[PDB]
Formats: sequence, C-alpha cells, structure tokens
Amino acid sequence: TTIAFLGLGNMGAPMSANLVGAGHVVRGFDPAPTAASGAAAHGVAVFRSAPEAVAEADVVITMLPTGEVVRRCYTDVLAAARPATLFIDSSTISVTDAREVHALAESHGMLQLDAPVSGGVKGAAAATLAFMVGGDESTLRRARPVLEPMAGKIIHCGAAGAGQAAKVCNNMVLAVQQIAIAEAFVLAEKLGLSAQSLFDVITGATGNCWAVHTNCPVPGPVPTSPANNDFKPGFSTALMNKDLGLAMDAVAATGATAPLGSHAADIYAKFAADHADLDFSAVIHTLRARAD
Amino acid sequence: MMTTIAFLGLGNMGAPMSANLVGAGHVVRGFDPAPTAASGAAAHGVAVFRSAPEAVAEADVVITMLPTGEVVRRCYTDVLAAARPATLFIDSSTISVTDAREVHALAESHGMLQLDAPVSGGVKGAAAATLAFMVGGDESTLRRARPVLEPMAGKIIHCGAAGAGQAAKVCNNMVLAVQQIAIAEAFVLAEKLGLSAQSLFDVITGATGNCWAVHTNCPVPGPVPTSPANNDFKPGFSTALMNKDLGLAMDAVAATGATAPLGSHAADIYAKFAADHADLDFSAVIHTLRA
Ligand SMILES: C[C@@H](CCC(=O)O)C(=O)O
Ligand SMILES: C[C@@H](CCC(=O)O)C(=O)O
Repeated sequence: TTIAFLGLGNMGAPMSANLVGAGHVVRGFDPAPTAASGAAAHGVAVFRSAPEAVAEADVVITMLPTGEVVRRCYTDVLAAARPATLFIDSSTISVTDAREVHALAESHGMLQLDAPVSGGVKGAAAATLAFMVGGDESTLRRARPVLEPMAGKIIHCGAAGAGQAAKVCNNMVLAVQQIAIAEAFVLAEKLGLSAQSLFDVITGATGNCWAVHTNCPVPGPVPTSPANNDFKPGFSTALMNKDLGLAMDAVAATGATAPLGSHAADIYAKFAADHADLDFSAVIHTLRARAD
Repeated sequence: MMTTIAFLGLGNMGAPMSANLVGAGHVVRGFDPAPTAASGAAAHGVAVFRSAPEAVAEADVVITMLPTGEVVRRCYTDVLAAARPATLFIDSSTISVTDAREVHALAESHGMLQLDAPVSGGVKGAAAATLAFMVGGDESTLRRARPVLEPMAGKIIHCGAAGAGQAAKVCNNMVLAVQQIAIAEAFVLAEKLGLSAQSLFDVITGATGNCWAVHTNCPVPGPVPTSPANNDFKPGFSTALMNKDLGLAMDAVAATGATAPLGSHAADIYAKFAADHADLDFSAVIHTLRA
C-alpha cells in the first residue's frame, strides 16, 4: 500500500515512521523543512507539493492544524488523486468541517473517514493511539490494515463526523473532571483532609476517574502524574484549550446547553494565556484567579 | 464482640442499619420521635424506648442517624449527660464539617468517645450491609468501633481526624454532581451532533472521561439497562439528597474560603432542579439541557 501523509508535524512524523516500519510505501508533504527532513530520515519520500505526494497513493492521510487547512488541502489534491483513493483525516477539527470535507472527497469518488486520535506524541511514537472513526463500516475495514500499525485502539463511532463528535464530547467531560478533581483536592486541604486520604476515598468511590487515578493534580498519591514532575505534559493546556474551542463551536452550531463544559472552556482559555506549556492538571493552581 | 447499642434515628437508613446489628447478635436500644419509624425498627428486634435519654442510659455505643447538623447537636445536648462515661458515640449522619467538629468536641467535653462516620450506599446499601463508612476521629476509637460497624458495612475507611469522614464524603459527592451534569451535557450534545447514545457510551467508557455517572448511572435509556433513566428516573440517589450534599459542600467552601467554580455552579444547577424534581434521581438533571 502506498500512503501519502500530508502533515508531518509532532504527530504526523512518528505516525508515518510506524507506517514505514509496517512495510508501507510512504510519500509525504509538510511546509516546514525541518519536519520534512526528519520524516525523510525515517524513510518517507517527501515531495515539494501535496498534489505530488498524492499522485501515486492508495491512501491519503491528513494531520493538519485546522478545518480550513484540511479543506484547502482536499481541494488542492483531490483532482490529483486516483479514483477510489481512501482519504483518512486524522486531524482534530469541527464536526461541521469534518462532514463538509467528507462530502467533498466522496463527490470525487474517493472513500473518506474522519479518524481523529487521542494519546499525543507519546502514543504516536509508541503506536498506541486511539482512533475514533466516522464513516462507512466497509471503508473502515479497508482502512484497518493502515490504521493498525499506528493504533492501540480503533473505534467506529458512526457516520461521517462521529469520530470528531465522540472525541470532542469525551475531552469536554475530561476538562470538567480535571477541574472538579482539582477543586476537591484544594477543598480537602483547607478542611484538614490529607491528599492521600482523599485520593484513597475518591478512587474507591463514585467520584473516581482518570483525572485523579492517573492524572492526580497533587504530588504523592500517583508518583508518575505530571504534578510530581513540574506539570510537564502529559496533555498540555494548549491542546486541551484547542479541544474545548472545538467543543464550544459544536455547542454554538447545535444550540446546545452545556453550562459546565462552557465554564471549563472559559477556565482553560484564561489558564492557557499564562501556562499553555503545562499539563492541563496544573489548573489546580489557577483557581484563585477565579476567586470572587 | 456482642455489645449494647443505642440507635437514635430509625428512618430509611437507620431502620435497616439497626436490623443488621440485631441480626449480628447485638442488643439494640432504639429511639426515633416518629412512631412509625420506631414501630418498623421494633418489628425487626430493636427495643424501642420512650426517649433518647432512656435508650442511651445503658449503652456501650450510641449511633445517630439524623437529618441535619442542627438535629445532631440537639440530640447530643439532650443525651450526653444521660450516657455512661466513656460511651462511644458514632455519628453516621451526613452533616457539615463544621457541625461535625462542634458535636465531636461537645461529646468529648462530656467524657464520651466520638467518631464521624457518614455513609454512602443509600437504603439498598443499608439493607444489604454494603455501606461505605468514611470515618473521622482517633485510630484507637475506630479500632473499638470496628466490630459494631462491620455488620452494617461493605467498606470502612479511616479518613483522618474528627470531621475528615464528612470532608471526604462531601468532596467526593461534589465531584459526582459535577460529573453527572457533565455526562448529561455530553449525551445531549452528542444527540444534537448525530452521535448515537450507544456510541458515545462505548467511547467515553473506554476513554479518559469514564466515571460512575456514565458507566453505572448513564442518563439516557439504553446503554446501561439497570440505570435510573430506564426506570423513569426513580432513585437511585435522589435530587433532594444530592442538593443536600451540595448545600454541605457550599458550607465547606464558605467556611474555608476555597474557590470551587464548577462545584458551586453544580450546586446552583441542582438547587434549581430540586425545586420541582426533588423526587427524581439526580441523573434526571439531563432534562434541563433539552428543549
Ligand atoms: C489492538 C489494535 C490493533 C492495532 C495495534 O495494536 O497496532 C486494535 O485492534 O485497535
Ligand atoms: C466491610 C467490613 C466488613 C463487614 C461486612 O462485610 O458487612 C470490612 O470489610 O471492613
């Protein structure tokens, strides 16, 4: 299988290296020379334009920063692609943008999936990414052998856009949970309840979630959590802020009522102005900026 | 070790808790000022008394299961002088941290041992003896108390000094309230986006957002057939009770000067929902997010 990989950034570079390692012919494009060089070092044939990368490909994967860039990439390359080429967008973009680009690709007789990922650069390098996939079951089946070498998990979420929707809903819940957990630890400390005692109680009770059992925002109870390593990501505030921006777009576009999600979105937007480079669990230390 | 226990408060939680103590071979001396409550407890073997001071007079252990801090304080004031010196008082009521520490000090000033030991599990947990006791007070006192708590309990966890049981419960339940609202928001947003309830359920439960509020208390019918959404939102854990716990969380927040932006938002949402939907499971808050 020949794969054109468009977007060879912090995620795209290690993803494409895993595809090379699984026996695929990988063709590539990135507008950053440092990204392109790094990708060529691990076996990707890099081209000067995306239409060139796509010309001989059975599969075209996009990993790009915004819906606008994904859409422009599609209109740039679709005429260059061969018929029934499989397009996989693994960018994280809005549900609306995902569906528009899916419809565009299928208008050209391509097969298309949205397949955004969770797991970050670490997951990308380790080939343990979780792909949340929207599109046809038969298209996903065809895509599976390409996805497998990048993936720890592959989940079919529904029709086009469902992958983006599922990821955005989960990460909105996560953001709320990470703040709620942080509030709980600060309240406990002011009440004279130790961090370890609260940890032991919450992890054995109804409040338990990844935000505490793995991402515990106070040092000690989970030695590997970012709180014990100066809040090094992990999962950066910058990226959580980005996902919440998309959750808010989804909320605006549907007219949905999401008071805690929107409050979390506000909290992380403000926090990202100062601490974008910290793990999102570091929000524990910005709660007194909220003080009224 | 078989003991004489006074049980003050024989309501929805108190009655089944006391029945398990009788079943374990303890002599249980009960009082409740609602005769209906007392009648039910008597039917399962509790010796019911005319007054709280009478029930307390010959007890090694005194358990209170009462609705508010005010009622606990009132009870302690009426009974502490009647109890034998160095009687062990366990308050399994859910009351504010401040109230718990006040009544703990009151008990100790009268020469009594005292623990706060609020419980989770509701009436079903109470009947099955699978309650979780979250305990605050002295380690040795808890040691003394264990044989009494064991026949009512699935879990006994020591949380710290007096008040820490209440603190741990109120922190956990604040988080829960926030999570239940957030899960409801996700499911409604998913529906407006064309993502099926089953699909969202499968994703969140396999991902970082998983929590009891979704995996056990899923607010949409279908993915978890045992959840309240499939049974007309019959509790479960009532909105009335969650609103009570959120009131206590807001008391703790006010007393400490903590900032809890989402916990306080969740308290405001549940306070409004409880006005007309007190009798529904707290997952029913999902109704507020739909038009
Ligand atoms: C187990 C995984 C296969 C892909 C991989 O593990 O590389 C999956 O089925 O998603
Ligand atoms: C829960 C308590 C034992 C009592 C019981 O299972 O009823 C314990 O395991 O500490």
